[PDB]
Amino acid sequence: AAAKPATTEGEFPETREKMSGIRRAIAKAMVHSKHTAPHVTLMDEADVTKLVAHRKKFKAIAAEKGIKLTFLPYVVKALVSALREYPVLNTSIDDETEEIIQKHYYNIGIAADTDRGLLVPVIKHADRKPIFALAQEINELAEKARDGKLTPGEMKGASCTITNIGSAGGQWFTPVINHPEVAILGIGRIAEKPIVRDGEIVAAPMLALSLSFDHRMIDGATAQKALNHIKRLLSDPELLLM
Amino acid sequence: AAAKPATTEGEFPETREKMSGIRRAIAKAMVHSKHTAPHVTLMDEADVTKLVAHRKKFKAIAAEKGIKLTFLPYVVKALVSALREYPVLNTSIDDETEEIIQKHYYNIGIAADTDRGLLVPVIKHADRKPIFALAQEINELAEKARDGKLTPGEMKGASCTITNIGSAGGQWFTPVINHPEVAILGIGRIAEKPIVRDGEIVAAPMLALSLSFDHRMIDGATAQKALNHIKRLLSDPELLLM
Amino acid sequence: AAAKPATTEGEFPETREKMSGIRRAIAKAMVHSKHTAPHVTLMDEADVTKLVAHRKKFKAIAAEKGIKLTFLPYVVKALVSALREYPVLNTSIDDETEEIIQKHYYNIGIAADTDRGLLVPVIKHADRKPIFALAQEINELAEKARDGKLTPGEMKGASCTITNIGSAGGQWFTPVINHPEVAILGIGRIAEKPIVRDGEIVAAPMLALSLSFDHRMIDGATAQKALNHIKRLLSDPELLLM
Amino acid sequence: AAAKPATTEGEFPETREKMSGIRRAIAKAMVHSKHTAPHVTLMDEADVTKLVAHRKKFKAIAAEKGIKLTFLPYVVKALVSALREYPVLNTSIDDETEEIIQKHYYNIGIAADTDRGLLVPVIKHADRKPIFALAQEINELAEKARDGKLTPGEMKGASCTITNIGSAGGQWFTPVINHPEVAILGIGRIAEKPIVRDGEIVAAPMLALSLSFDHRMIDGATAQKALNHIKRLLSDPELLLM
Repeated sequence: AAAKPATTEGEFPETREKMSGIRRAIAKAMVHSKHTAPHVTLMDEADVTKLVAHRKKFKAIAAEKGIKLTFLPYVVKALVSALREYPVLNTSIDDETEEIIQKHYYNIGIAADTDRGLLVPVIKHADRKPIFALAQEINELAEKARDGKLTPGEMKGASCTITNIGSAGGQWFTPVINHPEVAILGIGRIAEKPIVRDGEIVAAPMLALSLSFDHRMIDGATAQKALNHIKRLLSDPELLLM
Repeated sequence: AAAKPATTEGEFPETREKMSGIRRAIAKAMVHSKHTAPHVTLMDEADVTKLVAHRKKFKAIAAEKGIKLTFLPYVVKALVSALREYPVLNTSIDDETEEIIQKHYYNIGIAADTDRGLLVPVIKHADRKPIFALAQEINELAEKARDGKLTPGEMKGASCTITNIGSAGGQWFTPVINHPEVAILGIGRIAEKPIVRDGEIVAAPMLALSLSFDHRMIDGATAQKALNHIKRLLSDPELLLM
Repeated sequence: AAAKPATTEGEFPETREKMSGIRRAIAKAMVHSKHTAPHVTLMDEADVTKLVAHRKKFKAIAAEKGIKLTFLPYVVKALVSALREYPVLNTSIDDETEEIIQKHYYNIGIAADTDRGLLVPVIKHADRKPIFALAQEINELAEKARDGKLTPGEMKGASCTITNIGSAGGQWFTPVINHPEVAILGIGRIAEKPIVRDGEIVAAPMLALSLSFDHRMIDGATAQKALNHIKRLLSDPELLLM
Repeated sequence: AAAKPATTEGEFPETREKMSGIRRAIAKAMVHSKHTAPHVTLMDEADVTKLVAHRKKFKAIAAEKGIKLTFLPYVVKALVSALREYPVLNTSIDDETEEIIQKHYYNIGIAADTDRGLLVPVIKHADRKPIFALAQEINELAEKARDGKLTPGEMKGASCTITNIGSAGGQWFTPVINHPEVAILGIGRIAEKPIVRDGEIVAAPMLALSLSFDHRMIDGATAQKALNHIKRLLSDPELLLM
């Protein structure tokens, strides 16, 4: 394929230059990922009226354990159980392009935007860990990321990832899969949105969930069901206990 | 990479053919652009209840200067100042793929769909021009585009672009960056949408803003912040004066 | 011409003496300026009921950027755009006294009364700068002035000047042009003044604006229009966006 | 005396040049006038509540004679009779600087801002002419001025002048005397201003009247009385009949 023709940018305005090492590694990674994978994003909104209420009530138990209860640890779980139900989400394309490596363990990573670039620390076996233990690790791996203390070993073997950026802003996005993975879970800003109760309209905060999928593996229907079930697992987190 | 296998379309129905010169140049350009750049679009809605009110009040001063106050000149500005604040949006990848050429001048272009194809006339130094002067130029470059009187010099050196198509229709889109640029600003139809005022729901026209970004440069967080700030600059255009 | 006859001031009372270096430079400058230029001042009051309301609302965004939103940065702009509209204000008399040098860039300076004298720091390209950036520079150049850290390079190439002294007092004044410039913008105290709304009288704060002009260039009508338009640009700062 | 030091204006911005013939003649005239005459302006406001009412009622008789009744012809008269009363206003300094040439005829001129410059057409014997005849001549000499059809003979022998610019704007100004004359009558915008009727405040349109005077002839008291009497002649134009 052909690229962008060189343009003498000094002809119109003034210029300056330079990048960094990590940004170049991310650049190349995102080049290979979008050149080797069929992309399409699914947009689904989950009713998070009860979850936000839960997160605010458990604020006392959080501080007692020295943790900050965010929306992140709850999401890591809602996916953790949904992944067990749909193994086609925790797989990868074999190099022979004719098979599917079904991972039995689920190590979910989360994007952490630092000064040097993007760092996705992986949480090993998030299925065997409660919100407090998960949040503790999310906060630890996030602080080590900003300080550049993250060992390369904590950046490997991730089944799926989550690009939580609800703290920043936006409504919908189209995240790109960090291969050899097959799916990424994007999440935007929360907003009290009007929802019909079969009779009248009622305000209810909704979470934006944009997930990308590799269609060489995950089709259209199977990818949507996953998100629809994530909606149900979020509205009633008690369905995770079940 | 492999392409589309030739299909004998004359076997099922009847057929006809032919294209034009400009459409072929646009085709090839959009081929290189999507083959050399990591794409993901960000969807953000800005409260434009006060802006629409402003645009309608200044209709008298517009006609006196022989100009039509559209939503275009206001957007060119809201981005113009937002670009100054976030220089990573007005840059480009060096051919050495290891640096960033930071443009100090901001020449924004806008897509103009003609009969022969797509033409993106560039407005030089839109940062040093008021709405009337900008609109005057937007209308001039647009009329010259439809008449094919646009010199090739006015189609060069653009920092960013805007694919305004709110006059046509739609809600959300996923525009593609006209490289070597790093970002494009898409805008859809306006619609009185329900927005909660912390107590009750209220009608308020919102502008659809879909922006594509090159992730080799612009990450997820930095791209969203840009759009969130564009939201704030649109809701209160007085923040541009500031 | 003849001067003041020497008077033995020691005959009536007691006396003391001495001046400073900067005051002598200002003295001589104001001697040449009033000996080579036709002077007449124009008094115009602008409705600043909405601007004062704006300046007070943006106090939160000001402190976040570490700036003090004064009436100065708003004035620098209202003139900045008015200057673009009327180029005869940003000119100067050629040494051949038969031409007019039309400056295309507008570098406005402001009088800063220090202990050693009068210092007029120039803000380069105030047309390409927002209120926050302008105020930041106004505060910086003002502090450097009082500390005597102002380099002589920042005291050159000014198109027009502003002698803001509203913080002190007074109603009207007759400032003198700092040549080779052609105009100076004086501003006095604000005061809630009675203004008829076609039916009844209503209180509304007004800004005193006294501008001097060189009549070898600027006539009576052209000078007034400038001030009348400055009135309109101040009452509705949204006309600057336009 | 010393002048303005040459400044290389090309060092900071870009430049352009050139003037015209008439503007140079006005420039030189205003140089000599302010270098040979002691200047001080007197600001006086006249109650024009009844005059404006008169001018609006006689609109029918005006159109019948093909004339536009402005505030100009009424002012030419109010001064015309006031000049007869105070001959020190219609004089001039003899070249011997020891006498006063008392003109017995009063030929008042009015400033007319054209494209080429300032033109002051003189109305001969305005004391022997009614408002209709005066207005007819004011309109005729004004149209000939804009068309450059004014013979140099109509620009000579003026006792006093009037720089009416109320149509443009402003509040107060400091006009400069067109020597060998001794006084000029400036007039600004009209505005319904609050005036106490010994009990309560009442709205009443006032005319701004700024007159410059040569103090080698006209002192402070004699100059003010003239303006105070002009106030009285304007409030009640029937005092001109008397």
